[PDB]
Amino acid sequence: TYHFQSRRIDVDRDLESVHRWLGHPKSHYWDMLNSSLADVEKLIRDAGADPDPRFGMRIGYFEGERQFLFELYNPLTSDLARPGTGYVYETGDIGMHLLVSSSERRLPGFTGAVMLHIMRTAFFEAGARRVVVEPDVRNADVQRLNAAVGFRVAGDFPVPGATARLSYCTREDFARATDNGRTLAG
Repeated sequence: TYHFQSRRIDVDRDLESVHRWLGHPKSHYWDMLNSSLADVEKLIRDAGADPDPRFGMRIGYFEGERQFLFELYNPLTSDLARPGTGYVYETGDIGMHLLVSSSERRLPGFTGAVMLHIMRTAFFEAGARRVVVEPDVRNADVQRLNAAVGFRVAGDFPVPGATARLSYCTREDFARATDNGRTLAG
């Protein structure tokens, strides 16, 4: 079964992989399908530029191989903080994005194990009191993955080009829904 570890991203040696993953059609909601290496370097460097070290991109591993990327980001420098979205910032909020690798050979329950690892990392390594996400309303896969670990939908908000669905996962809801990060809801 999957058991993951993660480390901080290292642009000098993860760039080729991340750029490749962002080019796979399954990654299309990242909106980087035609990006250059420079574009992806900027993406990674910007994600690492917050003053607080808890934020940044991480790479997940299993059996010595890269499996996914995740970003724990500062809500105050994201679309969430645009005036009028309805987001109510709380100290300890951390935003999250996930990018799976372009490999298509997976054992059962891959994304559930990925999401449990990310959420445990956010709450127990990065100190989050709540994880905040804002996927496109059309990204049904992510909505199901969110619900599986205890996210509750707060509402939808417009961005230029699309509509985002704002969801929250408090540390308490995660603990109850997943038995402390062990299993998926229900």
